[PDB]
Amino acid sequence: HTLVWGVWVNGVDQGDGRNIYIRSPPNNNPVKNLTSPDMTCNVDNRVVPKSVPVNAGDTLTFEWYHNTRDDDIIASSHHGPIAVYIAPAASNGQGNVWVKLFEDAYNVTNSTWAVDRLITAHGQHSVVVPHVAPGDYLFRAEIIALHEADSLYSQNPIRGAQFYISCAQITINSSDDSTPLPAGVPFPGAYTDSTPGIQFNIYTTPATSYVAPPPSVWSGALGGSIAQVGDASLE
Ligand SMILES: *[C@@H]1O[C@H](CO)[C@@H](O)[C@H](O)[C@H]1NC(C)=O
Ligand SMILES: [Cu+2]
Repeated sequence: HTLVWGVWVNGVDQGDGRNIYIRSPPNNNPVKNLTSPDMTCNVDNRVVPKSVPVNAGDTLTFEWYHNTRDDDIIASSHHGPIAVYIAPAASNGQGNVWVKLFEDAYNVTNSTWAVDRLITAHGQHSVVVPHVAPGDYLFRAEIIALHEADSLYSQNPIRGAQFYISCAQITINSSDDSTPLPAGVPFPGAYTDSTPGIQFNIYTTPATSYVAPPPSVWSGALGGSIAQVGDASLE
């Protein structure tokens, strides 16, 4: 159970984004049905009034929370990976449009899942904005919680992988378009019952065997991190 509060651009808080530049759902419940249109941008996908301006090369930070800003972020049990995708905003998320910018599943050194590190980061994880064409984009941040993923939702709807999905409206102003955006994958559609990483037993299988769901990260992606960039208690 987790939601996005807002974003930071180069370490500067853009302010409460809920239903303003985040297409916020009503609550922090997971999406579980892989074929549902809710997989795109969660249960209340509509255009909201603002878009955050950024330039290529900026650091765009998502900030998640559980019930209130800068709380426990998400239950420790919800181990799983984090990914960020981008699509042109005009698609409204439909079609083969989502390109993956970031993936973090299990870091073998630190012996932590992406979610565990997100808690330590006070809910913050970032991507560097890529050199795509100026215009309006959706950034889709996705957490997969695996603690009931030994079952498939389609077989047993009280269990299954849990998807926490948030779409932010981002306007890219200045970019040299050195890496124009390719075609991507559809949501719903990219993940099926047989996709690696959707069904997994975290209690018996060692995390070093986990493979996160495709697609792989685009070669035009400029990186990112799970790491606190600003202190919500101050700004
Ligand atoms: C999943 O969503 C699809 C598409 O809306 C729907 O047809 C199907 O009934 C849902 N599955 C379950 C198990 O509720
Ligand atoms: Cu939860």
